[PDB]
Amino acid sequence: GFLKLIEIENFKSYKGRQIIGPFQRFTAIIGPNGSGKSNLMDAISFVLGEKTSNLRVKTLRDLIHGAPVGKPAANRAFVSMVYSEEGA
DNA sequence: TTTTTTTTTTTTTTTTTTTTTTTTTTTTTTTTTTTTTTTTTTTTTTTTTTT
Ligand SMILES: Nc1ncnc2c1ncn2[C@@H]1O[C@H](COP(=O)(O)OP(=O)(O)NP(=O)(O)O)[C@@H](O)[C@H]1O
Repeated sequence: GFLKLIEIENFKSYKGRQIIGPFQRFTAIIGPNGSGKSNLMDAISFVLGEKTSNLRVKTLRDLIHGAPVGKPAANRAFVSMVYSEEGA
């Protein structure tokens, strides 16, 4: 199979629920500086698992959107992909 | 004009100092080990809350 698309919620400067579009065979993630694009990869490394120290943030509580600034939004987060393999 | 006297420059000798080079010794930062402590994370029971 391959990596179809993912799903974000409140994790690291992505407020609300929005669906990352379907991925073609070979895509790219462009954007100007400081826009916050590395954090999608951070999300990918968090669904598939990576020790927290490698996630360039201490304590795992400033993960929620807006916490490193000083004001959280909720007490949840939800990141999720949808793997699509042969067999329908 | 020639002879006699003075002074400056050039060059060699020497002596003291400086530099160099190696060698041997020493003592120091560097590198590795072990420990071990902290802190973050985890769990599980307790507590709180909801139907
Ligand atoms: N949970 C959060 N909520 C809101 N903002 C955040 C959060 N975490 C980090 N940020 C900020 O949002 C930005 C995201 O940083 P980061 O994801 O590293 O961006 P980037 O993708 O590396 N930028 P760039 O390479 O220049 O395109 C930075 O300014 C962070 O300080």
